[PDB]
Amino acid sequence: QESVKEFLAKAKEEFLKKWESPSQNTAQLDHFDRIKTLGTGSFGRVMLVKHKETGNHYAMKILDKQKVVKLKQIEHTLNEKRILQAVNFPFLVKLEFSFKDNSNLYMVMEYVPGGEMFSHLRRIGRFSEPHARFYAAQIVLTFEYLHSLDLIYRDLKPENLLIDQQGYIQVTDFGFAKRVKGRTWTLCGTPEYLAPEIILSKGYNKAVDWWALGVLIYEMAAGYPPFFADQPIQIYEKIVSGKVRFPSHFSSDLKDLLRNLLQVDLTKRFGNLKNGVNDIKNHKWFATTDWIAIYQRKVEAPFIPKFKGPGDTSNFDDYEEEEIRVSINEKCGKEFTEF
Ligand SMILES: Oc1ccc2[nH]ccc2c1
Repeated sequence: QESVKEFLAKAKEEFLKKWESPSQNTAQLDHFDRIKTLGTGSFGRVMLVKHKETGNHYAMKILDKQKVVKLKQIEHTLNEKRILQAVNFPFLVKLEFSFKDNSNLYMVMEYVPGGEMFSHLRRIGRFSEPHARFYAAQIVLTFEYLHSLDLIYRDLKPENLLIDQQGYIQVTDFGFAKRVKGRTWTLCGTPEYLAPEIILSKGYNKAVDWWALGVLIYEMAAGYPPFFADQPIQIYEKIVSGKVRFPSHFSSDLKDLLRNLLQVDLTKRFGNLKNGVNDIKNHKWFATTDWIAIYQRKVEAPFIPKFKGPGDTSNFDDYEEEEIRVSINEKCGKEFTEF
């Protein structure tokens, strides 16, 4: 489909130019006011900030260099920033600035006030198939884009999908994203979403993203993921088993697509066959999807999140507000030279 071919060729050209000459050091911390903590983790946080001169709001991801090193995430954090500064797609959150200081790494991203898909899904219970399909189509196109650039995303889950002011998806958190020719081996992701070949410590490829899409679509339409249990090891046993149970309310088309995405044999899994993404795009479950209209954001969304303005934090939850401390001495300078 020459139109798609030429689109992806241009996309790769533009990505490669930025990939080979990454931007660095494009703002500093005291250009911003701190507003609110939007999320936390073992080695970083995300803050709502306001730029003091323009008044624009942003989501600032702050990574503690010493904790990144301790938790063996050095290459991953370098991956995240190098990839984010080089990509450009309607459903990827934009990196606006990055910089580092003696203690931390900073990625300043567009602020998406609608919150995580996770919150909306848990609030409503489950999405109707048209609603799930609207979001799934955006992920399909996003993975078509990323995979053409030799990128694997490796962290698809509802918490990483923000809903924007038009009700479209913005993918965030490229902490496990990686440029991979051939195979890669790192154990990473979230247990419920891991493909069998990750669990079994194999060399794996982009097929793991298509498996995760199967998990996401199931969870969106059912309200719960297909492989669920108290301990990860019990989850992993279900994932590798080759068995999935579908709610009776699922359409036959949905069940058929999901059996082909949740295919334990990665050599038979949709997205990893000779026809690539088109086995998914042409599946009957997507028969009502106008792929170009989705890309162009011309489809009316299933819902618009409720929020009062670009500074509204109501769709995110409350965390202890901790200091952003910057040591008087540089930490881990060598490890993060390229950031
Ligand atoms: O706009 C954004 C971007 C990344 C994020 N991570 C957590 C909240 C959040 C908001």
